[PDB]
Amino acid sequence: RFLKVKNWETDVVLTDTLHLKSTLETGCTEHICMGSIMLPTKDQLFPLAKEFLDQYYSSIKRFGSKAHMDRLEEVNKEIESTSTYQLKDTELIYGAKHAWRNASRCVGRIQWSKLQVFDARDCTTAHGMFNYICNHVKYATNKGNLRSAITIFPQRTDGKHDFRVWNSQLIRYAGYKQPDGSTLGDPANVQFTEICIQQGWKAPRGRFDVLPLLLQANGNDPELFQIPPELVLEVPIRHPKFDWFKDLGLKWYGLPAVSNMLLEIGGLEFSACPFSGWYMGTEIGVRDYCDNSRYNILEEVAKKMDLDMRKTSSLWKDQALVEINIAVLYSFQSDKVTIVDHHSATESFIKHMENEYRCRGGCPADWVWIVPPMSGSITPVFHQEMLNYRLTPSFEYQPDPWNTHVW
Amino acid sequence: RFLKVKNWETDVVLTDTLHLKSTLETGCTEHICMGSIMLPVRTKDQLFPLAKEFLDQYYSSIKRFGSKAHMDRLEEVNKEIESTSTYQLKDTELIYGAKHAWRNASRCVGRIQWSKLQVFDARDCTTAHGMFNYICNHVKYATNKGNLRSAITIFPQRTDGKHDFRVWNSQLIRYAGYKQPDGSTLGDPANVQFTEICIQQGWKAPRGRFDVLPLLLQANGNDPELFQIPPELVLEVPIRHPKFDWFKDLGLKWYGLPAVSNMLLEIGGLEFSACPFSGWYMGTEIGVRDYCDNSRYNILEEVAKKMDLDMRKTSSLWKDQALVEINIAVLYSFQSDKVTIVDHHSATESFIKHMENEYRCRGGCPADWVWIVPPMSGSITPVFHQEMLNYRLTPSFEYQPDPWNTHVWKG
Ligand code: HEM
Ligand code: HEM
Ligand SMILES: N#Cc1cccc(CNCCc2ccnc(-n3ccnc3)n2)c1
Ligand SMILES: N#Cc1cccc(CNCCc2ccnc(-n3ccnc3)n2)c1
Ligand SMILES: C[C@H](O)[C@H](O)[C@H]1CNc2nc(N)[nH]c(=O)c2N1
Ligand SMILES: C[C@H](O)[C@H](O)[C@H]1CNc2nc(N)[nH]c(=O)c2N1
Ligand SMILES: [Zn+2]
Repeated sequence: RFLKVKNWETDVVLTDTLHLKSTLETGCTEHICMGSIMLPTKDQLFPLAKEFLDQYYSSIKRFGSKAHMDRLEEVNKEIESTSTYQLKDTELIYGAKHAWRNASRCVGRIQWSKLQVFDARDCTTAHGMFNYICNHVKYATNKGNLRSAITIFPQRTDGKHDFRVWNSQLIRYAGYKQPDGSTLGDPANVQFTEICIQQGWKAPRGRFDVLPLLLQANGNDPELFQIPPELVLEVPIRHPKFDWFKDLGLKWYGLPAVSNMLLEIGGLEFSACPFSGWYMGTEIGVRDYCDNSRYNILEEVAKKMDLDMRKTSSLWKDQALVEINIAVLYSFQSDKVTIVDHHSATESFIKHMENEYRCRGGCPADWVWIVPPMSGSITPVFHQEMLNYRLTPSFEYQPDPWNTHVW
Repeated sequence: RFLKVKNWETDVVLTDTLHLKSTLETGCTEHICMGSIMLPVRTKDQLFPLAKEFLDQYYSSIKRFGSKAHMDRLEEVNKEIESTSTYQLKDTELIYGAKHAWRNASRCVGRIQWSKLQVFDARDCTTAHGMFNYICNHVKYATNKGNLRSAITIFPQRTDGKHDFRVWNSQLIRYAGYKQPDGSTLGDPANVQFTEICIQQGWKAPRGRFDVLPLLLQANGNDPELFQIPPELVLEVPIRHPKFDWFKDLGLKWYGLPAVSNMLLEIGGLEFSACPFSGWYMGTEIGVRDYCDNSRYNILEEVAKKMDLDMRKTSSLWKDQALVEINIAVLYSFQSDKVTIVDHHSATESFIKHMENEYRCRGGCPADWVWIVPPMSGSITPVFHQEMLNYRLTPSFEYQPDPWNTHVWKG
């Protein structure tokens, strides 16, 4: 039960002890591996709080202290009285940093302890939510010198007064269904772009329209707000070699900000906790641009490159894929917006694994998600065995609000 | 139980009932997934139910379940087991077994071809010389002057684990690797240890960059013997690029026949420790892994230089750019010489169809996403977007230890 992980390129072996702490289930069994599957009371609450405070207090070298036992009693009483409890600012920050640290699908976790935590638990309205988000966006963007941040809205109570950001990311481009069956803009957001328009939103109906924010506070109906454009940093995409690339008329946004996840800390649930870091190049160039159910531009680019598209054997797609990804990197770098290529990021994740195994006894990791969607085996993470397991505090998926909301 | 898998690019949802027939363990638990872990003398006590399970399958496949022929066969096997401690498969059962082991091989993307497998029965073999002969015939038949045919040669099964037949080579055809005293490496670094063994065993090495290794062959538990495959039986392809003329001057070539020879084949509880099989290459096996892995020939540098790429920063994606051209050259060279090969787009696409068909006809298709997804351009192949369930069915191909670590030397 003391598992080893091997890097097959370096023969480096690491021993994993951290997994023994894990409590939540993987979805796997002894008979079947589900590693490639995308989606996996008062009496419940106190042991959860206890486990968290124990590790919090251990992390600061006061395990078993008076202050430890005291915080424990104090929280125990508040749960017994209120049926919930409130985190101290220090515990909140710790919890958030550790949810990131525990995110087995995030390749950028080497940065985990440098997170800026915005406490938004005093928020009561969607306008208030918008204000906190504009502040997050402006701060995180930092004129292109990106800084990791999370903003944390009030925790769930009854489940009918949830704070929710309806957007999947704070900044995304619209998707419109044409009359000729086609799709203009981002196909992933066709449904959300629909709801925004359903709720008002004058759609410019372009290829790249910044979606409006759709914010839900205390379980009320959601409200539309438009992010000040001067806060949405965007990058025109050109190639350092192909002058015609400019004329594809592509661009992307600089701030990658996940807004639809649920943050769990010491048994408490934060249903609205948008966070942001900075892009790995492939997220945009490989997935956003070249995924078939997304912008799917491969053909158009290969046309422009005059490649033999008559046989898959020519690897025309691969050739275009590389150039596109070159362009993305080049463009962000030229405009001074933070970005990391898949080589640097995976190399840094390897060193991070080394660090975590050394100081924590392990690092949960999802190989299926960690390995970049291009050039897999020429990145070191490919040759790195990884153990996947769920530690708390965590970021979890949660249902889309429009399927759930008592509208 | 019933399990659903979803393709996130097509929304196609498939239902798996087949995983219920799985008996062997995966390595995972409710609390840990070991899906990325590379690697995660039998008594009459356990053997008959293993026999029966296999015989029940086989007779179901031929639509004779519960027949007198089925029942008599069970009876015959049971009697032979308790009298002799083991049993022999009929030719029909062996062929079925070998094909289904391939069919059940969750790490093989080439399984659309599973039913077209040429089975050579080498169970009458007694000596290494005999093994060489069988293996030569296999290579000649499988190669077929470039028009490759999938085949497997099956040597006698294990008895007491002291008389194992083994092919010591990891593949029937592979290049030698030589560690130089300066730390550098000549040839294929993956083969340094094995190359050293052959040399110790008496192989006179030419010490080049592409020396075809000798066969090191073990029959009946005896010490292994060296043989040289007749060079005219080894089809090789010089690698060139369709636009880049300096590419041929890299001096690269590869062999045409990919043949795994170190695995163990299990059928009805019987263990076949020598069972070399061969298909044909997916281009990335060579162009990406063989040529570009840092721990292999590792040509990215030399290629990128000759391409005059900006090699100063990784952000230029010079490595990615070179990798593509190399894989273009490998596919080009094989097609030009009419030697069977398949690109990663074509092969993954066929696998999806195979998979869909297996779910409908068989109730599932065990697959290892980690291995099925090609080592370049992953998400522009449809397998990246396919949820897959991994589980173990028998008959099966299993890993076994390297014979030099276990062999008892007669002297
Ligand atoms: C700062 C640099 C960062 C980099 C380079 C980075 C990189 C990535 C990448 C490439 C993915 C895969 C996303 C996908 O394929 O959909 C990912 C996922 C994820 N990241 Fe990060 N990230 C960063 C910051 C953060 C921060 C600040 C947090 C939280 C505080 C975070 C938490 C997560 C989580 C929970 C996932 C899984 C998302 C999902 O399952 O959909 N990351 N990250
Ligand atoms: C006909 C063309 C075939 C193609 C294109 C193909 C493709 C592949 C590829 C790309 C791999 C991954 C190898 C690696 O990355 O190390 C693989 C693995 C495997 N294949 Fe095939 N294959 C073919 C035929 C066969 C045949 C004839 C058999 C057996 C009768 C077979 C059984 C297996 C097994 C057992 C593995 C796992 C190997 C391991 O774990 O080391 N395949 N296949
Ligand atoms: N549910 C769901 C679900 C399934 C597959 C992918 C998805 C998107 N995952 C996040 C993608 C994304 C976008 C922008 N930014 C970031 N990001 C930023 C820092 N770390 C990740 N991540 C969600
Ligand atoms: N143990 C082990 C282990 C770890 C990584 C790669 C490995 C080789 N896997 C097979 C490679 C290979 C070579 C030639 N041919 C084929 N081949 C033929 C048909 N299907 C695959 N496969 C073994
Ligand atoms: C089916 C498969 O699990 C799915 O396509 C996964 C594969 N790996 C991934 N990896 C990352 N980083 N992001 C993803 O969306 C996915 N999708
Ligand atoms: C650690 C990791 O599982 C290992 O590098 C695997 C990844 N996927 C693979 N996939 C294939 N086809 N072949 C391999 O050798 C590997 N190696
Ligand atoms: Zn698993």
